[PDB]
Amino acid sequence: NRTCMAMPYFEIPERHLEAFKAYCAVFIEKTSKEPGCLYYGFSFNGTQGHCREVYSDAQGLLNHLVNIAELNSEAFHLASIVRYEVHGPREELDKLRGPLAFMKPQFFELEQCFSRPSVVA
Amino acid sequence: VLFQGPMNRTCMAMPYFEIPERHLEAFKAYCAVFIEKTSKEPGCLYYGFSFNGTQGHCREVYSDAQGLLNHLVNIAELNSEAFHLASIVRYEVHGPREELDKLRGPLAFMKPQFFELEQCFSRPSVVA
Amino acid sequence: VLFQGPMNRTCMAMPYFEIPERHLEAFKAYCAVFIEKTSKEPGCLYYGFSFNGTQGHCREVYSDAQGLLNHLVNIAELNSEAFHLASIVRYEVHGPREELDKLRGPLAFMKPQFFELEQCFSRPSVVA
Amino acid sequence: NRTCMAMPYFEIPERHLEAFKAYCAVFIEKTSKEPGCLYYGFSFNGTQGHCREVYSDAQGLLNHLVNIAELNSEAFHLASIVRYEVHGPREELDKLRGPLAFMKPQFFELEQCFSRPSVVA
Repeated sequence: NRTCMAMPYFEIPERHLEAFKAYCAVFIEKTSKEPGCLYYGFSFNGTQGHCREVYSDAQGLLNHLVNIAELNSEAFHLASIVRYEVHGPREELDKLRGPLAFMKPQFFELEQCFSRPSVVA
Repeated sequence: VLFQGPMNRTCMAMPYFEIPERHLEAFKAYCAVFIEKTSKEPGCLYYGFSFNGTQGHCREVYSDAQGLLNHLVNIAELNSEAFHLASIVRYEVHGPREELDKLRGPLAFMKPQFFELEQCFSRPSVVA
Repeated sequence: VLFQGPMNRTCMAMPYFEIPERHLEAFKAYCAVFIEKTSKEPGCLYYGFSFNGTQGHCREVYSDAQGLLNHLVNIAELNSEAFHLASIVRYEVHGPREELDKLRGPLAFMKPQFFELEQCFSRPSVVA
Repeated sequence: NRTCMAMPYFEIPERHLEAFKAYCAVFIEKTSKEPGCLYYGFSFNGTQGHCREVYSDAQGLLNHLVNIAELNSEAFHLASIVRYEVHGPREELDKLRGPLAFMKPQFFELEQCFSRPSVVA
C-alpha cells in the first residue's frame, strides 16, 4: 500500500470564504481528472479550511501539484496555506522530501496500521 | 456542469501526540495493543499510527459518528493505562455536519477542532 | 467516481388550482396581475402559470426560502381579492432541507407537501 | 423558450428507499451526458420521491427516455411511478402527446410567465 495523504490547512479571511468555496468546486473538477487521486475533500472549521487528499503513490501527489498549479495561481489571493502535512510510508515520502521542500511540509511516516479490505486510506 | 448530493457518513478523528523521547519506543509498542483492540470494532475502517520524529499521530476512520463513539467506549480502559506516555496536543474530527452534531456533546471533553466536510470527489471502491 | 456537495438554496413552490369553468377566463386574466406584482420581487427567479384544461398550476422559483416568504407577504392582498376564482387542491414546496426548515412554520397553514432536494445535476448558467 | 419540464412522482416501499437513492446517482450520471438536459434533481417527501427534469425542448425529453431506458428496466422493481407531469409551451407539448401516451402524462401548457435572464425554467 503506497497511498499517501496530503493535508493543506487554510486561513481564509471571512470576506473571501464564499469565493473560496466556489473555487473548491473548480479544484475538485480539475483534480477529478487525475487517475492517481482517490479522494479529494474540503472541510471547514469556521474560516479554517482543510483538504484531505489521497493519492495512490508519491507520483500521484507530484502529478496533482503540476495539474493544480494554474488554479493555485488564480486563487492564491483568497487564503494562506498555514500548514501542509504529508502522511505515508517512508519509502514513498523519501521520494517527496526533495520536491516538496518549498511547501515546508510536516512529514508523518506511517508505521503501524489496520484497515478493512475496502478502504486504503 | 454541477453535481450535488449528500456526503458519506464517514468520520475521521486525528489525535496528535507529543511523546517524550524517553517514552517513544514504549509508545510505539503500545500502538500494537491499540490496533489489536480497535481492529475488532465493526465501525472502524482504518486505524493507523504515523510519526514525525517524536510527534505522533493516529488516523482513525469510522463508518459514521456512532463508530467513533463505539471506539471511545472500547478504548477507554486502554487509554487510561497508557495515559502516561504522551499528551494529546491537537484533536481534530472531520465529517459531515449531521454526523458531527452527534459528536459535539460526547467529545466536548477533548476540546476538538471540528471540520465539517462540505465538498468531495472520491473513488468509492477504495476510499470512503 | 462520486461527486458530493451542497445543494443550491433555490426553493420551488407549486400550487395546483381547481378552477370552475365559469371562472377560467377571469382566472387567466388575473394571472397577469399576479405576474406583474411578483416580477418586482428581487428573490423571484421564475413565476409562470400553466393549464391542463381547468386544472391550473403556478411554478414559482425563489433564490432561497426568504424569497418565498417575501412573496407570501407581497401577494397577500392580491390573494385575498382573487380568492374566489379557484381553490388550491395541492401545494408542493421543493428545496434543500436547511431552507425548507425555515418554511415549515410559516407555511403550515397551506398544509404543504415538502419534498427535500437531495441529489442534482444542473447547468448553472441557465437553471438554479 | 422551448424548455419543457418533466416530473415523475414515485411511490417507494420503505425497504427499497436506500437502494432507490443509490440508483439516483446512476441516473444522474447517465442523464448528465444529455446535451439537452439542463437540470435533473431528485427530492423526497418521506417515501414519496420526485424528479424535476428540465430539457431544452421536446426532443430533449424524448432523447432522455431513450437514454434512460436500460436503467429504467434495471431499477423498475424498486418503486412505482404514480403520476407523470409534463409542463411546457403548447407547440412543444404537441410533439409529445403522441410519443408519451404510454406514460398517461398530465400535460400542463405554459401560458403566462416571468423569468429573470439567468433562469430558463
